[PDB]
Amino acid sequence: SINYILGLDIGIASVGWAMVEIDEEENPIRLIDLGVRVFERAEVPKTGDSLAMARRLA
RNA sequence: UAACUUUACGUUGUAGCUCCCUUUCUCGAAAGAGAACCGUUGCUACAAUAAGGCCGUCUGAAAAGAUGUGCCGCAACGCUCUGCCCCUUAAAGGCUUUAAGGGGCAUCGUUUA
Repeated sequence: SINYILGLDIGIASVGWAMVEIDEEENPIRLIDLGVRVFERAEVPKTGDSLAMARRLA
């Protein structure tokens, strides 16, 4: 029900998101909601092996 | 990057031989020689190699036998199914239940046999 642009910042272990409500003419007027979502990055951390590798070996 | 077929080790447990050696026997004026339990060095063999769970075929009413280039098990992603949790709404007795609907996660699904 709100006219807003969603900005995403993506990295190997993080996604930051922001919502900015914009004008009728597409100009930003209000900062609505922002958050950060962090996860574990999809590799064996020290060596860069794949997470699946240990399972395939076994 | 996801997917293979095998080899060869290593680890542990058990068997034979073996290197040491702690105590306890027996001998012997010492030194030791042989022994018993255990420890454990080395060589060889077998079993297991995630912890756990299954199938196919043949003879049998079945029990079970026989049998095999037998199968899965540490991941990723997803919500079709199933489970837990969260929410919205409707109905009936802020409490409880039900239904529908929408999600998160998985002990659920797919890759996958």
